Amino acid sequence: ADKAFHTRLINMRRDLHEHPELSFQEVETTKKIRRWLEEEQIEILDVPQLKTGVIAEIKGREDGPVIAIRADIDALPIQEQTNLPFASKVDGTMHACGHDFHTASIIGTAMLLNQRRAELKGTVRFIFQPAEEIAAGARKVLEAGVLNGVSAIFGMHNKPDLPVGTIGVKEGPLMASVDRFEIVIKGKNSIDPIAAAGQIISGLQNAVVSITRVQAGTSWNVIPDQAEMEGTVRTFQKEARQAVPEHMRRVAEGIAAGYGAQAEFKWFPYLPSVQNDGTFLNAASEAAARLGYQTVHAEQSPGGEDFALYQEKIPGFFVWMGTNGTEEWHHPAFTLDEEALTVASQYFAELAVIVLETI
Amino acid sequence: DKAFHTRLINMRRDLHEHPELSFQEVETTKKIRRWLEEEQIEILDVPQLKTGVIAEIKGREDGPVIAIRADIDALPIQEQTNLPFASKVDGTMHACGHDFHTASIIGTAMLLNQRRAELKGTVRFIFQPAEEIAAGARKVLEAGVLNGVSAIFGMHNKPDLPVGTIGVKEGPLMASVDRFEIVIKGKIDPIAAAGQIISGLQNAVVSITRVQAGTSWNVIPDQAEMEGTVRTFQKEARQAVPEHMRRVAEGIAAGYGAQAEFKWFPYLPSVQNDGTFLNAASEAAARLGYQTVHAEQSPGGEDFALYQEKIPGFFVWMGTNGTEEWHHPAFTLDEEALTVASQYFAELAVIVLETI
Ligand code: NI
Ligand code: NI
Ligand code: NI
Ligand code: NI
Repeated sequence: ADKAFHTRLINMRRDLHEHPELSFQEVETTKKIRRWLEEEQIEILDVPQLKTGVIAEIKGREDGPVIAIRADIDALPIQEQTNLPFASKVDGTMHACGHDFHTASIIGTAMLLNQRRAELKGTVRFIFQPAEEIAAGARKVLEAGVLNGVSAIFGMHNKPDLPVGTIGVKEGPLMASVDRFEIVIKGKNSIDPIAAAGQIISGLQNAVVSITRVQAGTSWNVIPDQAEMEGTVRTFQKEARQAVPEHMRRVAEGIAAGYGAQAEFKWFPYLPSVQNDGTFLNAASEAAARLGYQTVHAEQSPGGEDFALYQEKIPGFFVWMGTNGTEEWHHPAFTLDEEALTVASQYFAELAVIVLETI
Repeated sequence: DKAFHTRLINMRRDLHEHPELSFQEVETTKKIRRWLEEEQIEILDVPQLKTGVIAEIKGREDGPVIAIRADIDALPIQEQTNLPFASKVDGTMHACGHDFHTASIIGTAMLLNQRRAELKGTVRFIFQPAEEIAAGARKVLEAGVLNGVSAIFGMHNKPDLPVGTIGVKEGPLMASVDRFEIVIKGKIDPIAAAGQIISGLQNAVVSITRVQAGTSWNVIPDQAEMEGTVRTFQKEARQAVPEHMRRVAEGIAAGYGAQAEFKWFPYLPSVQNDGTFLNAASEAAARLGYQTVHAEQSPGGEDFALYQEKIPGFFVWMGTNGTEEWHHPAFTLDEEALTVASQYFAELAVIVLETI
């Protein structure tokens, strides 16, 4: 089962890529995943609270710890521009982030581990998670009790800039925290909230502050009472994430007071940083070594992944999967080399066996 | 006499009771027409002016023609005075004292009507619509009402000044008003450029009144845009400031690898009082026992300025012993100033026509 198994992985990837679904709307995707696992008699867990998304489980022949392997299943509201034979048949929707690839790979992993139950010193729970793109699915999975009793969680993201056969590996911070902020500048010379707003932009913009919206006034003649701005903060360390809002507040409050105005600062947490546990570092390396694949030191990503929400609760490891792509995530012409389907399915199957040996 | 003062008060109050917005001064137009026609004062036929009244009083000797102007439009503001003659139209009031300007100048006309032998030339009366939107003075000019007019005079009530006091000065009285628009875009951080441009410009006064950038808290913005006003007092400073603002805007924008497009929209020039009438303005107060003070400048704009770029003109402050500033819902006015203003402009016309 070499070429036959690979073609089976390719065909699943392409079926999903051809029929992409948006966050929380993955009805058919959920249906296909369920069917594909039941084909190989892999137990599917009953989680009625998850309308979309699939939870599966493979038990070893010994009692042991439970670990989890996660794939994301949702696509994006973007028109595909690849001109591939299996391109989205749904105009304006596309798997432009390779989640079709993640899904097919982890189904592969389940299929390989299904024939290797005697090697498993415990249980692997498979998580096919909806709504990664809106950072809402991981929270739904957690609240469904899917991670109760789970010791460790593992995941991947395709990395177009890395070659096939290469897995990106680092301990600690991999992907940035994402947080929303809003500042309203109003009075108490009538008032100058605009001048205040201008200095605060220059004052605010280890963390990266990105102001994305500024709105003050309606007409050229009338002096505005308010000025509002909003944006995101991105950090890599936990303390930086806890120290920047107060620093941003102090700056906004001080500048505004200089102009006879007052500042309202609002903070809305979105995502913690993807933080990799160093206890799995050795396992992540030896899994690639056993299969003759390569590892590189993972470069950090400015993006946020809701996989980080899992890692707030239990130890976890998230890796880059080299896919030799042409465009970055979310591009209309985004591609991936399907040879990585063998790499990724085998990698997580071997990682699961290795982790359960030592965990 | 009390009867004539009662008459001006009643016209003031009737217009106050029924205020009309810019270019909607239909009822106001007809009342002014009637009131002048009851005194056999000639109304000139100007078909193109739908609202507004042009009137004329000829002296008994041929000579120059001068104009005396009042504005007639009100504002979309709810009256909070609680006066018996408060606006009957909810959400509209004479919060800028244009009812007073109108009643006073009708007074001036009614006085000068009985002084035809003293007038060495002609006086034309302009009851101008749409002052508040700076559109009426241009319409008056386009209708040829100032063809052959040598000088123009006007007033505005000044609540801070006492009754019997006229605010007089040569040169710039009120600021010019100009509109500008800046767009910051890629040839790259538009917001940082925008924040820096705001700081880089917010005798001229620049007021950014409008800022827009981005749509959603996730999406990186492609462009930022600003709108605002520029106010100047000198003619050279009005021309130099947009070139200066363009340099700062494009400079900073290039710093952040962006582009700044600067658009300019002229609204009003400054009110510039011709010095040749300074003496006449002082003499008219003196002969009547009224006081003059050196007029303090105003940040606001008046479309009377448009007349002044065509012909020599003089705009004065009329003391009205008020409490609240122009445009305030509780804006008031001391009616005894109707005697002062109507008499002042009668005498000024007689003095101007013999000295110009
Ligand atoms: Ni994505
Ligand atoms: Ni993704
Ligand atoms: Ni006004
Ligand atoms: Ni006014």
